Amino acid sequence: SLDGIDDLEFVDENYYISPSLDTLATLSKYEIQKVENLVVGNKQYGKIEFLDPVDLSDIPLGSICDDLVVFQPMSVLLYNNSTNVPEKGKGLNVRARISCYNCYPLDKSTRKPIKDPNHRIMERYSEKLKKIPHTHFESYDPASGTYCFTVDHALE
Repeated sequence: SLDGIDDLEFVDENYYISPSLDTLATLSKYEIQKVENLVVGNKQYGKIEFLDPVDLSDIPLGSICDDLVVFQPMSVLLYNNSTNVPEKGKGLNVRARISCYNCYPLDKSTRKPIKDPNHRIMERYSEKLKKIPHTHFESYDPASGTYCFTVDHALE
């Protein structure tokens, strides 16, 4: 896209959803209430993999990627533009595994990422990641910067 002024059409790069938006649009009211293995990701920054069935009824499908679910640098924002979220166990508010990419402690002077996987800061950063409220830490790889964890109810 945007190779030249002859074609100024642009679509989002980076976000993806599985099942596809086209598949999810075809589901009956019964099936859209129990979508399995829903995955919403951003190739550059992270993904969320819902581990229970999700009820997508009434949710405008085009709002899921990059509105309801947003991945930025070292940042997961869920329902950030929404005043309210559904009840625990309803809607997207169910069990999920979240992966965040290129998470590295930063040099406190330059705020550049410390990428040395053997730096003693690495273990301190994991230990602090384990403490994040409402998360269940699974793993952190100092070499890739991938941080993985689960949440019991994704929006709480």
